Amino acid sequence: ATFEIVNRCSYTVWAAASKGDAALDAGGRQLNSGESWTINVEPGTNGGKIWARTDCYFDDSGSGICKTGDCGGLLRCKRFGRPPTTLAEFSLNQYGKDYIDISNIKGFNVPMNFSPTTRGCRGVRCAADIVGQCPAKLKAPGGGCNDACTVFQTSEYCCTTGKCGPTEYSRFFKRLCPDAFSYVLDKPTTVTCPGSSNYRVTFCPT
Repeated sequence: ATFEIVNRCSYTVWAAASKGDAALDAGGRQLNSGESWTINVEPGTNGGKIWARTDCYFDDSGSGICKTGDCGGLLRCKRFGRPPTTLAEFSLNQYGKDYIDISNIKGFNVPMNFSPTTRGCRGVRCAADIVGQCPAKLKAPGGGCNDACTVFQTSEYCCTTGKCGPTEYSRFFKRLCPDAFSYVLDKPTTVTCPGSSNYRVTFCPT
């Protein structure tokens, strides 16, 4: 499957793509404002994610740091990124269908649209100004809007037991972005697409 990753933000981002235990394609790349990077993701990939990273520095060997979404200091991510990270999430070719969503469970850094480029389903978007409107207690001094699990490490925010409800913090993310997951047990906003669809992830779509 192809994923065209497009940076419509006015600032550079470093895109990242991983399934947690391995890179997808090269795993990451710099995207200046307006640049597009097309990756290939193996069919059957389960639990893949794409995200933006901001305010990064890398040496010539591809080692460094980002202020949001850093994946072990690598340009080419092999693992998931450090919150806050708006997440484009997907599982491909799962019994004949693909499944896509956007999640704010690991916080929010950059607005994104995640849409098919092929027929048969709709896209999802979280493009509101979550960082600007972020509750004081969730603001990440490094940049972005943290989720409450990250900040407070409770059973209720992290849904550790599997019994949790919505919270005043999850409801903030849900208000700003109804079509993204706001906590682990949120009413799903997953879209079913045809198996082997292709996609575009756009940072700062609006």
